[PDB]
Amino acid sequence: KLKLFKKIGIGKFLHSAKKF
Repeated sequence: KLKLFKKIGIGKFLHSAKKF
């Protein structure tokens, strides 16, 4: 199976890069 639950935790990571 998979842990898509992280699909919602990979935000701050993608964000920090959205501006830096």
